[PDB]
Amino acid sequence: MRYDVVIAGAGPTGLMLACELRLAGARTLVLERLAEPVDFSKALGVHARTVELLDMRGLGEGFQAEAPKLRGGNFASLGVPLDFSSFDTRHPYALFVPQVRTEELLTGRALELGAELRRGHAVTALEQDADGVTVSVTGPEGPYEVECAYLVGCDGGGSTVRKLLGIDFPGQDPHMFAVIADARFREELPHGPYGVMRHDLRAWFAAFPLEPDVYRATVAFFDAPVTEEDVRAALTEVAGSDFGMHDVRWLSRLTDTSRQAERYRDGRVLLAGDACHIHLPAGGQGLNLGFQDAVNLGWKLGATIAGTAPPELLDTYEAERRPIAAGVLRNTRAQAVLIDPDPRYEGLRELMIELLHVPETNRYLAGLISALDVRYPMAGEHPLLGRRVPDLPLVTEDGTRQLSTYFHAARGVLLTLGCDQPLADEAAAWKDRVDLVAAEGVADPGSAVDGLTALLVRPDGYICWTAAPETGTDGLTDALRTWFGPPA
Amino acid sequence: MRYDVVIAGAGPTGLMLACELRLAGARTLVLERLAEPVDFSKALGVHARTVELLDMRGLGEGFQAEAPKLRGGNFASLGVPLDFSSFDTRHPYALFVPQVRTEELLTGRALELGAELRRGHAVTALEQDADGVTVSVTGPEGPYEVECAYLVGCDGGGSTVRKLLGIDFPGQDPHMFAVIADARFREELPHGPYGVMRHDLRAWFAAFPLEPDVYRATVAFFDRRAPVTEEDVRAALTEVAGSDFGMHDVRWLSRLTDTSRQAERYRDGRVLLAGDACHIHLPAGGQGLNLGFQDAVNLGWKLGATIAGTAPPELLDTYEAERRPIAAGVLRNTRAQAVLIDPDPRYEGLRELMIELLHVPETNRYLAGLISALDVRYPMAGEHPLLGRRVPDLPLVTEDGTRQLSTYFHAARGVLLTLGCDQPLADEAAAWKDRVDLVAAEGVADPGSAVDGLTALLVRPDGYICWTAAPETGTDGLTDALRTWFGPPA
Ligand SMILES: Cc1cc2nc3c(=O)[nH]c(=O)nc-3n(C[C@H](O)[C@H](O)[C@H](O)COP(=O)(O)OP(=O)(O)OC[C@H]3O[C@@H](n4cnc5c(N)ncnc54)[C@H](O)[C@@H]3O)c2cc1C
Ligand SMILES: Cc1cc2nc3c(=O)[nH]c(=O)nc-3n(C[C@H](O)[C@H](O)[C@H](O)COP(=O)(O)OP(=O)(O)OC[C@H]3O[C@@H](n4cnc5c(N)ncnc54)[C@H](O)[C@@H]3O)c2cc1C
Repeated sequence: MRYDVVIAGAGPTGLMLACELRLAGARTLVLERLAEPVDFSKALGVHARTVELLDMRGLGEGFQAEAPKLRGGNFASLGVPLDFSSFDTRHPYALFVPQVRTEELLTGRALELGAELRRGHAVTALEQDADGVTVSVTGPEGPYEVECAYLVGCDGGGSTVRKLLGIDFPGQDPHMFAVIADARFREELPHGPYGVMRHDLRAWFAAFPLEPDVYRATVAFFDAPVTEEDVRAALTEVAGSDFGMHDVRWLSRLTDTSRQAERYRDGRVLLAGDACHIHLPAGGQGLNLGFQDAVNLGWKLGATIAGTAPPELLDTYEAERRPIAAGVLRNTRAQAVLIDPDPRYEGLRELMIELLHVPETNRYLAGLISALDVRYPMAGEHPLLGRRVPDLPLVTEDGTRQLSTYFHAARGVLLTLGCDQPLADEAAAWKDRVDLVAAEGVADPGSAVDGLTALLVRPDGYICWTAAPETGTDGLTDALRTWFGPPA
Repeated sequence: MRYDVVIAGAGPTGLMLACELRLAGARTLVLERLAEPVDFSKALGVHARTVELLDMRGLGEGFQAEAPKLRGGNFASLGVPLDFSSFDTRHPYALFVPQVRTEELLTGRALELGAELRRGHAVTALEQDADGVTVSVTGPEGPYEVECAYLVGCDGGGSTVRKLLGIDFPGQDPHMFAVIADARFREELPHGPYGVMRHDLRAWFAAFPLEPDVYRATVAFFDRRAPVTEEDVRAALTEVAGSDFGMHDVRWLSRLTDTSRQAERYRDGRVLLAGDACHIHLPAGGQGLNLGFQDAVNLGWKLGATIAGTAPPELLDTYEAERRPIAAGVLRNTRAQAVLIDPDPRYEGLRELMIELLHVPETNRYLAGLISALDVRYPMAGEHPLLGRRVPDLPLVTEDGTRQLSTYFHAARGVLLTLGCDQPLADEAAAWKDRVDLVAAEGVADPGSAVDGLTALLVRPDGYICWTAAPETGTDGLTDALRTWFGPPA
């Protein structure tokens, strides 16, 4: 058995990667250790940038059905929300979607697209050479080996693949330990949403609702499986009461360990999601970071296997993604100190609350957390470069159409604004990789795109080239060659 | 011997207070423990707001002669300067002026103004009643007692007066212990500007040039009442860096901590506190001297008017109400810096996120306004946006050409600035002519001005605005503002 790509792990990163690779025509195999999907949710939502990418893929409507919209974001529980309304987006909020549902949506899509999913199959070894990768698998039908051009480790924080490769995972050892419980409580919870601060103990309890009458309770202590008795002991020792907790849906530990893989690639093997970055779950960023790693990698790897990509393209995945993960680790490492109730961090907490009240400071952190502000280094001076395209209302014949409906196939899009057509002929040699979207104009005059006549957008929604009337066609062919490969 | 005010301590807070009180006609006595002024400098400069206040008093030119202008400010040594150019000021910078020079300038002025300075005289006890204060003094000719209406403790962080009064000094215990030495080093200093990092030891050595070939050397240890000896600084240096680096020509030695405390109150009857006497914090961003100097400018005119018996009785109370939150803000930002300078790799994300935030213009401006004190806003029950803010040094167009607004504040009287041919304001303020000067201008020589939509402003002797009129508003509230800050009509 020979496949183009083998993916180890069917978490949200692996599943999105499988979808992206199928859009790019790669024969994909997804191997999942667990026999059945997990029954608890780690992540409780998706941020504004993930919603935009699901919209671009025509998956958005499926997630939004689970309606709850969080218009403000959390930054180290300081009481000053991260306002997402300040953004040029159709989704100025985070969506409350439990991971179990996110994974069910992505599984449906990956299967619909033709990705092969093998649940109960684990990767134990790997062998690499110039030609390909041979992966050692153990499944319910016994051990076997599968050949591929590329293997991707989407196997979580304890990633087997990362360790198999010998990739170092540098970072920081934890300074905090917490126990989590998704449970019901007979007694009434104290207000704090709920919780008890304990500066003396250097600990805190905090709870918030999941669904009516069910809470996620956390007990954090600063400087083996967790059992109900652990959570009850911890709850009693900090809040002073058991609270009559019953029917625990999930129990687990949590730490502020902060590590990133030294590299995201080692020959024909790549890492994505928790496999290349672990951090304190603060501000709800991991699933989104992993999902976005997949969207960046998927089209680049698919084009590499198709043999249409420039050889330096797959390398841009680590170059673009490492700083983004670095930024999540940086802000979470900052939050980890900020949540430590040690009175030593009071000036720091108070100065942060003040800075959070400064609009541009609030917007800078909101753009980080929501990922609406991700900027990749890109050739040129125009501000829009390396940035996402907004979901523009476009005017055409047969009415107005949203720019995101042109990205379902995960091809690049050359968006023209006006009667000028020497652009269509110059890009015709890339017609097989890029679609020309010829609009009369933008249905809204406000638009970040207004001074422009043309944009070249990558399959991930990131702009790589712009034309204004003065500029005219220059760098187009260069941008096409850089991101999509040689002409016809 | 009877004086209106007795000041304990001739540090920069005490000296500015003496100047201010003399402008307000108070017979002032300044008692200094040291026989001769100190030949070293703790502070190395003055921030933009202090320069504006020296300008208002006609002292500005004396400080600026010692030219070095620092257009950027430090924030926990993060490499991202606090840009002061973003401010509507004539001094968008900090001045490099060593404390010895600042004190020499203020002493010259206080003496010129007739304040009595007694060097080698220390306050040991105090007795207070409804009528006044009796202060116990020990000087070179022996002990004595002096009577006054008010005593002010400007006696530093270890303030004798604060302790005499029983005022609690709440705050936080140190987490950092460091030694400072202004010295010359025979050996070459390693790159840090200069210094050695020691994560294992959870300490660091740092140094920066004071003048060519002279450095301020700091050895900090994270997580010592006795005065530092030269050997102590050599030991600290040697523990961290392996060597003392040929240390000689020791100008100064000192201990330093991140102890962060503020006096529960700034007043206890007829006794007041100002400067280090009511607030200690980690010296980070160079804020203490400026905070103390600004406490003096706020207190001086209010106390002088109280002794003159022209002030409303609730005026002296506005000193603590206005100053406490300002000092609270310095302690807050310095408590934040104290963590940021701790070498534990645990604070890396925090340091890195702060550098990023410092690159956000409005975040940079918010901290720059804090540190420079250009953004100090006092609560005014009133609702116009300039209320409680400083007046910019406006170029004024008048008869006899253009004149700067700061040249009208030399006497430390209030100023009623009018911008227009409308004179129903001069008659309405005539009963306060003895406390407030009418500055009648044709307009502002600059279109930019924060004052552009206004026709009139009432400014306190400290340069803080307390009343405004726009063409629509007209005269409403002048008499109330005059009564609130200057007292009843004459
Ligand atoms: C308490 C908590 C709350 C969080 N809240 C949020 C939030 O609100 N928002 C957010 O964005 N993120 C949040 N996160 C982070 C988020 O849950 C993760 O970042 C996300 O699950 C990572 O997805 P993944 O696919 O990379 O890895 P995983 O989800 O860990 O899945 C990897 C998969 O690989 C499989 N596997 C492992 N070893 C092998 C092997 N040898 N062979 C084959 N398969 C293997 C595993 O069975 C697993 O299914 C939270 C995390 C925690 C702990
Ligand atoms: C290392 C270091 C660097 C600094 N850098 C800066 C900087 O660049 N910028 C800045 O703005 N600030 C800086 N500061 C802070 C600044 O030096 C102080 O805040 C400032 O000196 C306070 O002035 P003061 O008049 O309140 O108190 P002090 O300067 O301490 O003087 C109080 C005076 O009272 C006298 N006295 C004490 N007891 C008695 C008594 N019983 N009777 C009579 N007199 C008495 C003392 O002799 C002394 O002269 C720094 C401080 C340090 C330690």
